[PDB]
Amino acid sequence: PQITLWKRPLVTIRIAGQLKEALLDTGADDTVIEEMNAPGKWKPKMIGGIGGFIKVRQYDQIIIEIAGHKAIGTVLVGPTPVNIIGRNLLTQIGATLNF
Amino acid sequence: PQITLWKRPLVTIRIAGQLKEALLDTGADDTVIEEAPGKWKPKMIGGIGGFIKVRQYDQIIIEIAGHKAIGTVLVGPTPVNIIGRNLLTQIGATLNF
Ligand SMILES: CC(C)CN(C[C@@H](O)[C@H](Cc1ccccc1)NC(=O)O[C@H]1CO[C@H]2OCC[C@H]21)S(=O)(=O)c1ccc(N)cc1
Repeated sequence: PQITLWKRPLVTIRIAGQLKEALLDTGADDTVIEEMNAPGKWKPKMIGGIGGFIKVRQYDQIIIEIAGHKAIGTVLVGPTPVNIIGRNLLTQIGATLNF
Repeated sequence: PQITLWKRPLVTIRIAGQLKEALLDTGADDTVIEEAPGKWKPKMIGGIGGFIKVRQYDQIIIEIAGHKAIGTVLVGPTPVNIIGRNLLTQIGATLNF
């Protein structure tokens, strides 16, 4: 798809069988999701955003379908204003900015 | 141009002759930069880690990667300068995959 930016670039993702809405976020290095049902082991991590730092659970090697395209990578689970798909997974699905 | 996302999508911007680097950010509703005169309205914007207080300037002419845009620029303690959707739309930016 070609996604214009008059509205928030929100898409449906599928992550461990669950459907969620997430924001395609070119300003995000990392992918941050509010909650997820992955059975794997995880590691505690901290990340900073515009407002300060948060604690997240780092899951590696998570399978996620982003608007039909498969990605397999790191997902951070913690408090975000909205689920964000960052560059670590945008690169995988072949996303570029074009103007 | 086409900008891949292997690295942070940073471009040069220019305000009133003043050069800065800024992130082309589809996740940001509005453009926010760290640096002053003119009329401005108080605003708060939030993301990971909470909210920051910013000054809202309207109808600012900015040049983004060589393309002129006119619109809202927020000014405040953002850790990175951010070109948001309000101005990305004006330079005809899309996300493609
Ligand atoms: C979280 C989004 C819904 C909104 N953010 C835009 C976002 O692209 C920021 C933009 C950003 C970029 C760098 C530093 C702070 C904010 N990225 C971000 O928080 O990414 C985090 C996840 O990956 C990490 O990589 C960078 C920070 C971490 S935001 O910066 O808070 C923001 C919110 C409102 C406006 N108007 C402008 C910006």
